[PDB]
Amino acid sequence: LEVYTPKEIFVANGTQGKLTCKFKSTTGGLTSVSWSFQPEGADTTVGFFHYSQGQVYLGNYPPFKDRISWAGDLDKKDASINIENMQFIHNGTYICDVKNPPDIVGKTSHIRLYVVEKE
Repeated sequence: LEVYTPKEIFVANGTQGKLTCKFKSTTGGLTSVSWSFQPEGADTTVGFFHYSQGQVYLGNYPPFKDRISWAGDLDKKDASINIENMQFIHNGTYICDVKNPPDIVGKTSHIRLYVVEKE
């Protein structure tokens, strides 16, 4: 198992952010995806999205309410999510955690997401 995300993305504020994740494995069924957020300048992280067995599970982080959608396809080894109407409160590091049985405990990749003035 190997997990890729871009190192950085820049998103114009008010537009949709695409958090790309691609992985390699020998998929679907037991495989799961979690995404977490570390707000810039905090040392804590919020888990806010989880996907297994065709079902989306959403954490309660008010900045992400009504913004998070699954954009992946496990068969295509894509674990991406979209984030609507991105604003400066969404600046920080996004962390994708992919578990594929069998792997010992899974793998993670980080995106530093910079929201940028659309003006």
